[PDB]
Amino acid sequence: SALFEPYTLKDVTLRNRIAIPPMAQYMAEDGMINDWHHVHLAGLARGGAGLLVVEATAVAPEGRITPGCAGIWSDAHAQAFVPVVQAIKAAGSVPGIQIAHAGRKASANRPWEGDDHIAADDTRGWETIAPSAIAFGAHLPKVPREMTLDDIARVKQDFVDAARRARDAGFEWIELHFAHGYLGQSFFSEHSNKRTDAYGGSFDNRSRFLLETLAAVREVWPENLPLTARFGVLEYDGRDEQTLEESIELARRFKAGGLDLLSVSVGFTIPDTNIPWGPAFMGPIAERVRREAKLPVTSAWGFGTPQLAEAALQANQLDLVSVGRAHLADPHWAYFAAKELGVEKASWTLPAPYAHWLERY
Amino acid sequence: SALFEPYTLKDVTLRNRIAIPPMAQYMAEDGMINDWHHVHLAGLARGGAGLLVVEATAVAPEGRITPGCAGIWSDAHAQAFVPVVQAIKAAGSVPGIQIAHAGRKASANRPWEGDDHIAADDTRGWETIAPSAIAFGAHLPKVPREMTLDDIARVKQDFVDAARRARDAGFEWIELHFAHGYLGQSFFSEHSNKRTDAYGGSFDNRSRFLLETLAAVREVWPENLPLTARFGVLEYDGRDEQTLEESIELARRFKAGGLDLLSVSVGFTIPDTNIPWGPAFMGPIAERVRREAKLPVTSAWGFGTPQLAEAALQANQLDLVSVGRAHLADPHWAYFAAKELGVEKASWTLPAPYAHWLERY
Ligand SMILES: Cc1cc2nc3c(=O)[nH]c(=O)nc-3n(C[C@H](O)[C@H](O)[C@H](O)COP(=O)(O)O)c2cc1C
Ligand SMILES: Cc1cc2nc3c(=O)[nH]c(=O)nc-3n(C[C@H](O)[C@H](O)[C@H](O)COP(=O)(O)O)c2cc1C
Repeated sequence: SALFEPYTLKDVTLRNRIAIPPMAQYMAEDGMINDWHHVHLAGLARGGAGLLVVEATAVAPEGRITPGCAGIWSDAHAQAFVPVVQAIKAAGSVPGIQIAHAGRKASANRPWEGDDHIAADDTRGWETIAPSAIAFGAHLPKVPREMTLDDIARVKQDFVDAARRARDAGFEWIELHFAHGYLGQSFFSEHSNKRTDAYGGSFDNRSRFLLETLAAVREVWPENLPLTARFGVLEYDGRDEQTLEESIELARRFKAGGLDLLSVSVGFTIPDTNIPWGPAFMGPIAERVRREAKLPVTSAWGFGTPQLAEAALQANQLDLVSVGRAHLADPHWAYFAAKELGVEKASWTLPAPYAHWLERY
Repeated sequence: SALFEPYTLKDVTLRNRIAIPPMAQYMAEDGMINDWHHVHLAGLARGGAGLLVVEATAVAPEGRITPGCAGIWSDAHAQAFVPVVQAIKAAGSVPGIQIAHAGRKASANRPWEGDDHIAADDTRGWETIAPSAIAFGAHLPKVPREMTLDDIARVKQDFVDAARRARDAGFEWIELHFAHGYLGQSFFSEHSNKRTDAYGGSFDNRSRFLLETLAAVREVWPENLPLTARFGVLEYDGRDEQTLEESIELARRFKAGGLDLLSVSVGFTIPDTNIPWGPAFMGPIAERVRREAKLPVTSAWGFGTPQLAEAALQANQLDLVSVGRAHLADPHWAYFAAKELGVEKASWTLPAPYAHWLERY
């Protein structure tokens, strides 16, 4: 099976091609993770996936999506990850982390607590920042504050400090969250970036925040550990061919700037779009980015059907398959997939205290 | 669904009828549990089962099955359970523990490390104790030492101390391990108990260790928390009708002595038997014990098919359904079962950070 072949990137080897993508848990307090995250993550690592990417972790308090988001904006925040990292490694999975800044989509309620911007008089909320003072709209109506150049410098440095902290906590894989309409994606998109300084207008200017952040992170992140990003390459907004072309060009610049793999997603920059949801619908777009930028990729959405994950790898649409919700349903999805795809000794996808009893079960 | 109806016993209410039976992990060191157990147990509790019974936990070092068995023979051993108990409760499951003494089956290798008695010159091994100096045979050839009356007094007191420790660690449910050919089962069975003192010969004498242990435990275990035992009620050794009759009589004495529920099993006292394995094969025998002793019961073996669990409850064969290996395969089995049985809002069997995303998934 292609799904169960190892993958090496820089000095890191994944035992198979199953990646658990970042999935926000909304269970942290003042950015500090706790035993929710410890058990959730260690349990996933034991399920067999080759790579486990920790949820969007804010580089600064105002860059959380919600009051429940994880943060890494102080050394004490970083040190809370150390035991979790150590547990993921003990289980044989590679520990990764997505570092993030939610931009105009920040200061929102948890998804099961309204999913909308927090009310102005709610003591939990805060002012959001973005390239331009333009609201997302719909359930996220707050107009963000337009960033100053000093704000841009500060947020870049927050990404650097977050990457340095992630390194020192023992993570072996980092992902810059430049997707899903958050700060980085919103600098790239003409929908959200109306700046007239060096950080908006042209393709080079809209790319600038993302490229400078990548380069600044690269100074502290070890050259021998994968340096990755997640990026929305189209919006399904009626501008797809033009947007894809620019996004692929940026992917080429990321590669030239030391990016090892791109997690290919949709932008979600604005609400007025028509996304053609379906199982593995991202496969063809990820394949095009992979081919045209000559860069390894992962993608997600509906790969919890093991045969679809297998087909995507065999077609060279993807290098890793990211499987999200199926891992919430069943932390041991990798074992399920191994059985489905007829892997020999499938139960030994799991550790011995499980595997021994499930042999031919 | 019957499977998803709550159950109250003494002051404890289980949110559904799914019990996770004790399942040895073989991951402790000198009896001390560690982050293996913490994550394993907290993850199971979050999967939705109403009751989670911690694995066979030795009341004394020589009562471990193997060098990897959990123990509770000192206060430091007990205190290692406190954070795990607290995590199980946080997840809404009832924390239970099975306290145990492996008797003649002690001093064995882990199941994936030979599964047999440890060699005489292996520094990990130890002398086993039992009612009589008679080996199990087959892969457990060691002849145990015949217990003195002082040994019997000491082991009873070890059970008392273990129950007191379990209480003080915050467990809400206790199970005495009188099944599976370990010490208690071996006092009851004429195959293994050839004593000619007050602890062997007659039905009353063979029952005596089990009844005295129960009564001594009852002095320290709170009257408002379920007091349970696991007991093998037949052997499939060609003596089933006679053995069942005696076992049911002992179950009546257990009930009279304050036992709240009996986990009904097979004896496994000797190797030369013919067990008719099949899905839910224990259902009819558990039903007979339930009816003839007028005592609530659980049983196990093949109830990971949700419809079978449901049918057993609806037929009043069982009060709780114990589901073991299916929970090793999938810690979230309860969610799978809820979907299968058509429970409304099945995903909310899980906590919010999972349930929200799996609604209609
Ligand atoms: C609970 C949940 C939280 C998510 N949080 C993040 C996140 O922190 N960062 C991110 O880039 N994507 C996030 N996503 C998107 C997932 O990484 C993934 O792309 C998506 O769930 C599609 O894959 P699936 O169909 O396998 O679930 C989240 C998705 C879910 C279900
Ligand atoms: C990994 C494993 C360890 C077990 N350890 C114990 C134990 O500690 N105590 C006990 O009484 N039974 C033990 N058992 C038996 C289980 O509690 C249960 O009765 C059996 O697995 C049948 O249920 P199932 O078909 O749902 O797995 C163990 C079973 C397994 C698979």
